[PDB]
Amino acid sequence: APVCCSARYNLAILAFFGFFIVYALRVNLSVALVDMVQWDAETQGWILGSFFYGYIITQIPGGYVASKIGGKMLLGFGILGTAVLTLFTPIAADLGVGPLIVLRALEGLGEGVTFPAMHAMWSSWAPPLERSKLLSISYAGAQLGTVISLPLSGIICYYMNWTYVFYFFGTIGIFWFLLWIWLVSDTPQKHKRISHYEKEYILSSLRNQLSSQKSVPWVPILKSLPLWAIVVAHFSYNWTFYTLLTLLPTYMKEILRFNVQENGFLSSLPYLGSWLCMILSGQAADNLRAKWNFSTLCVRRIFSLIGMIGPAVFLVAAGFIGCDYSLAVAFLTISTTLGGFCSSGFSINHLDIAPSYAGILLGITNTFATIPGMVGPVIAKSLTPDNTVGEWQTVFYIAAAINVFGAIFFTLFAKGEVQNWALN
Repeated sequence: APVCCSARYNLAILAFFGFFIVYALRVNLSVALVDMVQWDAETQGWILGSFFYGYIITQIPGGYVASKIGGKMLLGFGILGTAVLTLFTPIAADLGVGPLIVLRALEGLGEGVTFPAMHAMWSSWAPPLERSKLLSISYAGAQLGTVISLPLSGIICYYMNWTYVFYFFGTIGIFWFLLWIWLVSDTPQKHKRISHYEKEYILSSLRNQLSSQKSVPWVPILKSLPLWAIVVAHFSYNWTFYTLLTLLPTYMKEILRFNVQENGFLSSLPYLGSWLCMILSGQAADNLRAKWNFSTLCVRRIFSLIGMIGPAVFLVAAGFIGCDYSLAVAFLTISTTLGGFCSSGFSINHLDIAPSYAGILLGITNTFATIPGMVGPVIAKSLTPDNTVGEWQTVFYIAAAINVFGAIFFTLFAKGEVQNWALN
C-alpha cells in the first residue's frame, strides 16, 4: 500500500508538475522577448531582470511566512498570483515598459516564496529516511520546467502570436491551483483520503524529534568565512546561470540568427544536458566518496572547480568561435552541462557546514546570490547595443572572469566539516 502512487508520493507528483509551471513563468519571457523584439525598446535588460527585484525581496521572508501561514496556502497563493500576473503580461507590455517592469517585479515576489513554503511543508510531510528522494523529485520540477518551457514557448511563438505563451502556461497554473487545493493538506494528520495506516510518517517524525532550539546566532553567522566563500561562489554561479538563461535566446536570435523554433529547441538542449549531468553527477560523487577515501571538503572543492572553471572555459569558447552554428551551440550546451556538476558543490556544502541550521544559511546564500539576477541582464544587454560578436564576447569574458574569481575564492576559503558556531 505505501509502495507508490498513493499518499506522500502523490503530494510529490503535485509539487513536481507544480514546479514545472513555476520556473516556466520565469523562463518563457526570455523566449517571448525574442519574438516581441511587436514593440521598439532598447536596453531592455531591465525587463528581463526585474523578476529578480522581487525574488531577492521574498527569498528571506519565505521561511518566516511559511512558519505562521503554512506551506499549503503560501505556495498555492504564490503560484496563483504568478500565474494571474502572467495572464496580464501582454496588457502590461501594451501600457508601457514601466508597467511591464512593475508587473514582472511583482512576479518573483511569489516566485521566491515557493521554496521556503515547500521546505516547511516537507519538514512535516517527509520522513527523514526518504526525505532526499522526495526532495529530488520536487526540485527536478524546476529543471524539467525550464527544459520543456523553452521549446514550448518557441513552438507557440513560431505557430501563433507570442502573447499566447503568457496565456497558455498561465491557464495551466490556474488549473494547477484549481486541483492542488483539493488534493494537498498542510499536515498529514489533517489530510483526507489518507485513510488508516500510513502512520509511518508521524511515528518517524515523532521518534526523530528533529525540533531544535533555533537560536539563529546571526552575529557568528555573518562572521563565518566558509559561509562567505559559499556566498561568493553561488554569486558567481548565479551570475553565469542567469546571464545564460535570460539572454541565451537573444544571443541565438541576434548573433546565431536561428529561427524561433530552433531558438526554442537548441536553447533547451543546454539545460537538458545540465539536468542529465546533475543526475549522473550525484552517483559520480557517491562513487567518489565510496571507492576512494576523500575528505568532504576536497570533494566539494574539486566538484566546484570542475563545475565552474569548465563553464568559464567553454563560455569564453562560445565566443572567439564566430557565427558557426553547431560549434557555438555545442560549446554553450557543454558549458551548462559541465556547470551541472555544481549541484554536488555549493548546495550539499551548506548542509555539511551546519546541518542543524540549514535553511537559514540557504536563505543567506540565495539572497546574496540573486543580486546577479538583478545586475546581470542589465549590465549584459547594455554594453552590446549593436549586437556585434565582440560586444557579446566582452560579456562572456567578464562572466568567465567572475567564475574564475569565485572558484578561486571557494577553493581557497571554504573549510568544510562542521563549523564551531553551529554545534548544538
